Amino acid sequence: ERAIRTRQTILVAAAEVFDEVGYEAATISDVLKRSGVTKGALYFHFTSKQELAQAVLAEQVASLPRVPEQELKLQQSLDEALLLAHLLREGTGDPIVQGSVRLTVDQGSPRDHLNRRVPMQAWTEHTQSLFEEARAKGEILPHADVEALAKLFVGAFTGVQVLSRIMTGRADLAERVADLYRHLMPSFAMPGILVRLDFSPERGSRVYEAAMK
Amino acid sequence: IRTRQTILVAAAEVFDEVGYEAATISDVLKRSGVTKGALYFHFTSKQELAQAVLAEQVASLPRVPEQELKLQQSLDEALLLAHLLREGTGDPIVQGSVRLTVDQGSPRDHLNRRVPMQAWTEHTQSLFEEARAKGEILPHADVEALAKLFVGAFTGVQVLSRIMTGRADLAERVADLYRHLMPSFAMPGILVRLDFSPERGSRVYEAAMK
Amino acid sequence: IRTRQTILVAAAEVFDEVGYEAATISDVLKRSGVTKGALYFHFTSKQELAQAVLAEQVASLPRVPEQELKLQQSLDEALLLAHLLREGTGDPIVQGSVRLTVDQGSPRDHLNRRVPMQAWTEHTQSLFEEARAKGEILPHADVEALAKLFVGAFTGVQVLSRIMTGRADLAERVADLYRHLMPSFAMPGILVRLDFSPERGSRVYEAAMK
Amino acid sequence: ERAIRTRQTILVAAAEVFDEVGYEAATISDVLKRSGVTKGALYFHFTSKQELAQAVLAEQVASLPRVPEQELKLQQSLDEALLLAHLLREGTGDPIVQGSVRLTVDQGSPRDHLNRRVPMQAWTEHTQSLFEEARAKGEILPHADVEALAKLFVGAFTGVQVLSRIMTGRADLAERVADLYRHLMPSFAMPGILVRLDFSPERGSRVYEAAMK
Amino acid sequence: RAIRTRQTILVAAAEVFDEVGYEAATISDVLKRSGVTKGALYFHFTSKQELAQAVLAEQVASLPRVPEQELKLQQSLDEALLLAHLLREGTGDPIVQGSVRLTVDQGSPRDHLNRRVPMQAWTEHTQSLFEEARAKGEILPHADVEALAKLFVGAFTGVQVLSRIMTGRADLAERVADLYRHLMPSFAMPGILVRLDFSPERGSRVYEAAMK
Amino acid sequence: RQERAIRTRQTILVAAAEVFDEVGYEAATISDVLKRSGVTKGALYFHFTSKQELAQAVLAEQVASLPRVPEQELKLQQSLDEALLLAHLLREGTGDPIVQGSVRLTVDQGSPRDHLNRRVPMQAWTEHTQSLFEEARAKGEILPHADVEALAKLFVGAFTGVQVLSRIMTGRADLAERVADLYRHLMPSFAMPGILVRLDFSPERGSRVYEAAMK
Amino acid sequence: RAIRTRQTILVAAAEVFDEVGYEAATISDVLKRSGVTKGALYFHFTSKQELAQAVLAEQVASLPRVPEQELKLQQSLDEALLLAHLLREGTGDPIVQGSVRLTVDQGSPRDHLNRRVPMQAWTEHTQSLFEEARAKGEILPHADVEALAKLFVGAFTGVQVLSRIMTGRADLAERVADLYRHLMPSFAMPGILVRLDFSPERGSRVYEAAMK
Amino acid sequence: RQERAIRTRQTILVAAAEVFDEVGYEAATISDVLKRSGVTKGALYFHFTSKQELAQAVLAEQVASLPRVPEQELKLQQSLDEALLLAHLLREGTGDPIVQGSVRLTVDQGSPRDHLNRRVPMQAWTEHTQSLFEEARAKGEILPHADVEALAKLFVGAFTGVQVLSRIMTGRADLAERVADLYRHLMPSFAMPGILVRLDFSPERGSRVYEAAMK
DNA sequence: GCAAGATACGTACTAGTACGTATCTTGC
DNA sequence: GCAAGATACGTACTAGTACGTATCTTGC
Repeated sequence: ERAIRTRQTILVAAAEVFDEVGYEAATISDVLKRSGVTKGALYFHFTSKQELAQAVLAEQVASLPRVPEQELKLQQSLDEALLLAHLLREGTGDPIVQGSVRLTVDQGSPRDHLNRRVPMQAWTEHTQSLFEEARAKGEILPHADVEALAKLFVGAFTGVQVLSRIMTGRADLAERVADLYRHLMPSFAMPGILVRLDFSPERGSRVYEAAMK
Repeated sequence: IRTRQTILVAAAEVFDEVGYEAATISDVLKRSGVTKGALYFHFTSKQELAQAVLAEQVASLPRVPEQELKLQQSLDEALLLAHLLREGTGDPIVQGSVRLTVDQGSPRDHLNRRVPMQAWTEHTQSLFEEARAKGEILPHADVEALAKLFVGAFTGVQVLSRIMTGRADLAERVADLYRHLMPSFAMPGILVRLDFSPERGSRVYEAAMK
Repeated sequence: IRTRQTILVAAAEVFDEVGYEAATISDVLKRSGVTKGALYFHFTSKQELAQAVLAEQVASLPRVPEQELKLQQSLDEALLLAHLLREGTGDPIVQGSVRLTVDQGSPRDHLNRRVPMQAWTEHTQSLFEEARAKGEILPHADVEALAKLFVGAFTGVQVLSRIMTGRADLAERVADLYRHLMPSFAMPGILVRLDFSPERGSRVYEAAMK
Repeated sequence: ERAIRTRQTILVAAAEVFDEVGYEAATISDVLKRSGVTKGALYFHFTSKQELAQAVLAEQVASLPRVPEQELKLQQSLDEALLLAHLLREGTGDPIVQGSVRLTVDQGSPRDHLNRRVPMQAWTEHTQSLFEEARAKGEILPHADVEALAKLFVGAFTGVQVLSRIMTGRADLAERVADLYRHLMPSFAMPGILVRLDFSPERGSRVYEAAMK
Repeated sequence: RAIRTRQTILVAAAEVFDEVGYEAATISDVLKRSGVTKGALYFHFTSKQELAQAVLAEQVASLPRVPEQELKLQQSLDEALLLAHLLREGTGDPIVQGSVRLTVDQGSPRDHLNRRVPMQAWTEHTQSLFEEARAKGEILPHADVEALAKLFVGAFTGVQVLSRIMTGRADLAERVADLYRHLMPSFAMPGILVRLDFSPERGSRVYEAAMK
Repeated sequence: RQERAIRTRQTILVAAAEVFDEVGYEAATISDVLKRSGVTKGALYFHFTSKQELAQAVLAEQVASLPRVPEQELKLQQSLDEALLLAHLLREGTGDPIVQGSVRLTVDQGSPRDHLNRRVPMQAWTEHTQSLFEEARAKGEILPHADVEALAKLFVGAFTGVQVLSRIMTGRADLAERVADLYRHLMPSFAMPGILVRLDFSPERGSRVYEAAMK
Repeated sequence: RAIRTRQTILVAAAEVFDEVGYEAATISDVLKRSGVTKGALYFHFTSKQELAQAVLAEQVASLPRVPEQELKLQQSLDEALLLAHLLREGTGDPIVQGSVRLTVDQGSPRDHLNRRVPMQAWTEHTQSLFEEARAKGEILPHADVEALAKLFVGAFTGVQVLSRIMTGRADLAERVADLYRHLMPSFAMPGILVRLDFSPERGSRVYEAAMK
Repeated sequence: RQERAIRTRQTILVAAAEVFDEVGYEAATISDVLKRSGVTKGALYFHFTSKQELAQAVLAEQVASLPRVPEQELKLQQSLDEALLLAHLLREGTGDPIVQGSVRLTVDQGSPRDHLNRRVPMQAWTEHTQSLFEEARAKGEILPHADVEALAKLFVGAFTGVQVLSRIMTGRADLAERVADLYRHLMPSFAMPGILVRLDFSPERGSRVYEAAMK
């Protein structure tokens, strides 16, 4: 068990380094200094900065805390989005998801062998799973393209987050994520599921409080 | 005036290829073919260059054919921009300018990524108010938050497009984004009038090249 | 590809200002802002530069809006070209290219002034045959001699315009030249259809800038 | 009288130099060597290369031999044009008119103080005089712009000549000058004066023969 | 684990060499690019020379092949046409691009790289294929497989050089297909020649199958 | 002052070539070229302004002042002779140092630092090879609609590689054999009937053409 | 005849100086430009210095004036606004442009040009005008014509310098009119101030009349 | 390694300025700057890459590190003090060698050879002068719709000339008198009532401001 | 407190230029 | 045959670079 704890001490250190200076500018020593583990300690778990970065990308979907199982399936999606918004904002929520976001958004190069496809594909299928469930519980309009909507939400979320970083340091992210869902859902969500959805910041906070405890 | 454009174009292409922090003046010099001396007249630092390319995407990006249906103009703008980003030598400025704005970097690099975004946002809002007054969108829609939503929404659709299929699907992805965002604020029987078609998309590309 | 255009433009402006024989590579370097090295990739001699700018006035000069009345197209071409020559930064290539062709120099400078003229002549002839087949000019008109007459006629009208009122009157002088040459070969009731007006002249200027 | 002959020996030498290398490239020594006169011989008549060039421009209208006084005034214009065409072609006709043409067509610079306006203004008024006479002898249509036609002919002649130099070394100039007049005259010349005009090369040669003798 | 870190370094080395060439490259460049530790590097490779020699020793060894073919000459043709795609784009295989630069660049005898070793292996690999095709009855009776193998290896490398110089490798596929189209009439059995597929559209299909 | 200008210019060119061939473009210095040429600094800088200019000028001398082959009966033999002659010229410890330097300058890569035009010697090579094939087409020794342009790109292309591989394997020792191989295998795909057996691929001939063209 | 050849040389000298400045200029440049003989040149001027000094000694002397005015301050204003046009275009007067460069450029005391001489004359010329306007009752009682003349000469030269640097003399006319608009309220009699015409359209009309 | 970098950089800048002021841009050499600065070649080239870069950097130091005037009661007096202070600074056998070099570099012309940006020091001069006038407008010491921008171009413009003429006539000896003249005559055209008599145009003050700002 | 690195300064070259002298060309 | 000039070569610098060592910074 002393191996699985020290690997996470490495991964968080790498992600922390990657968040602040990007994949390019970061060195293996940067990650080594932050983690405060030995050269050989590192070498057991990760062979290279690439292998490090790929792993922090790989644990982006599994990293996000899952909310208590909601009765309305679209509300789960709404709550998850506003949780992720609160997680990125205050920071102290999660350290991996920040650097893993920056690793995915950063353009980089084909010469660096990062696979930004993995955290983005797996994120889309997860969003598709919820929308596929919500359809089985009859929450979405009869002829909606569940696949195109997953891609759209996964896209739009990334960019609403990008803008919110630039303009306000993510201070308004809650309001903007809420805005995205408040405007996107009238197109595919059943009317009446629309009146039943809880957009308020007061509710979304009471999910951030509950996820920690 | 002549060399500054040649420099800025070359700067954008280098910034697109390696990103701000990896890039050097040296690389921009070599890619521009201007003399050492010709560059320093205009730009002393790499920081000065990047800032200049960012403030350039305002007036470098080609304007759209004016229309009475202001939402179709807004739809054209984003579809044109979807093709500009796809190209390579369609516009070298926008591609580098995007990568400069989207990429995070550091506060240590003093680049103001806010002002291209400030411009992008103010422009889409100005067009939506010109759609509001002409009775195209619901009477009391939050125009400021909508434009902020459109800028943000596009940015991510673009990023997601870039990673997944080297920007190739961006035309369709922006079409979906506009189709799905519109019913939340468009007035009745306006969505049906709007032209989302790919063969119109490549047709507005011709009228912009001046 | 990028620098070659920047070089050629700068070469044309220097050639316009001082003429071929007075000009040096040194002057073109300084006016272009490209490195010594960047120029030699493309051009070893001053002769090589001039020849390149001459062969450029073929494809650099912007094309005219296609019309069913082929003589109106021919009239537009020469009126557009009358405004291109008047400017300064409208097109720097044509102005230098003209001065290079018109000026006499020497046989010692190996410049082939024939091939821009060969191009200019063949182009106006090709348009006149497209007017002949569409029944716009008298059935058996000497098309080869007419185009040669039009190229020659323009060249002098231009020179005379340049000397007398710094090219300012060229629009009117080319209008007169077309008005007076037309009845000798135009079919009945075609001269009356043709639009010579100055406010059309400035209007075709917009559609050419691409 | 030994002064007026030696001044023309200078002027022809200058014009000859100016024809072959233009105003710019030519030196005062170039003119001095060709003329074979002394430094002081030159200085009496001309102070500078500019003063030289201006003088050769100034004697362009007076230089052209005037044809025997024709009955048809437009035929005089036609014959004069085809004479000038023959004069430039064979060369041996006149040495001044070649260099004086090149001095006028060459763009030069505002920094050189040549006045290319003089040979061109005086050439236009002369063409206007003929067209003004032809009107008094009723050879031109009732509402023709005599001033615009002088400018047009003076222009078009310069450029028909320019093209003919580039393409054929002026070999076809006769045919091209003829062509210009054959196409320009239907617009302003009276019909019937048009049938009375002699365009043939055989006639125009018999003016070149006669002008020498 | 150790083959993992070796590969990471080799790929980075191959990139730097393809970028700046042997002389201009530093070991310092290769370190920053691999993203391994100083210690990790100096265990597998001591000097710049050893790095270069290793990438060279992997040219044939790490070249992605094809689906096994009925015609071993079409196997040969598809491999070559694949290499033309594998050399052009920003994504190919860095090992190939790297060693191709290392082999073709002259340098000097002052540097101690063995350029003959990748060349020998690539010639032998080509020969082996032509030998395999002789027993399967594809090539004609009195053919010199050695001399033909040397021809192909040589011809390809220069077809590839001209292409880089003139079109930045753009026309490489058309140049290679051209090469194989004129050379094979000399040694292929007629009946193989008409059953051969040089087509550009087939070249895309072998490239799409190479996403594996 | 023409004659002596040509003489010193050639000393510089031969010296530059030798330097380029032994260290390449980037490693070479003007310093190196001065030492070997024997010329003064101002003498060289009168003729060539930069290392690039020097290097370009040797690539120019690959085209011009390349030993002329005799006017042959068959245009293809004239092409075969030209290829095997160059093979001899790249081989020997002198032959031409200019052809050796040029090939190295053409085949090496160099950084995006340099502005050396490698397209130019290759274009002239291809245009000359095309011209020989087009003359062979009118004589009817090649197929009447064979792609004369695509073949020239093929020959220039392949030869360049045949040479490079030969340099690596045998220091260009076996070059002429390899070039003969190249031609023996490529010609049948576009040569007319009868024409192929008439050609003389022998090292017995390739050397007679060599010593004749040396004079 | 001799004043003819002197002028020809001086104008050419003034051009070269305006183009390359004093130090860069050669006498060789001035010869080729004047188009006179070596002998003709060396009779009037021996050295580059003597050439430069002569153009400088002609700054006021060869400056085209105006039609005589009712208001001597509007005479002053029109002259200054004329100079702004006479300095901008490719055609002005080369003597002005030349000497203005010669005066404003620093050089060194190592060269022996007297920059004070054109400056003295231009200051005296300005003073004389203001003195002429005092007796005609245009300027106010307790005004220092000397100090004002020095101000104007100084102010103009720098207004002219800034204009060259920022707009390549494009805005010089607007800058000079601006200068005269703010300075004159200090010394002009009110009643002259409202009768004064700074207008750009009038500036064109004085320039059109200067075609003589 | 910041502190010592600033120290050597300033030695180079002061030395460059001195050189530029005495021979101008074109005549000056890197050689000259090395000799006077005392610095090694590699030391200078670490900080400045070309003569242009040097010359630009001294024009940059005209703006920054120009002696600050005290926060005055009247914004126009603060402008009057700034002008007369610079007049003292251009005058004295030291004062600042940087302001002297900068002025010469700005006012000279140079060939189309050089790529020195003279617009930049002038723009900063004009923008600072405009800022002072705009603050004077809010305080209501100037006319409420006076063209604050056109005045800044006027002051920078005229001062530059007042100085140039002063250099020629009296080696800048009478500069402060001339500058006082300039201000006494220009201010009434845009100053509010009362404001003008409150201003202190005296050389009695201009020197008190000088020694205070020197410390 | 110190290992990594960033930064600052130093040395030894090579590249580039300005201007000087020599030597051929050429048009009478 | 030779004066003007164009051209070729020479000398003495200054500019620019590559790579070396020293010295500070900084994040644990």
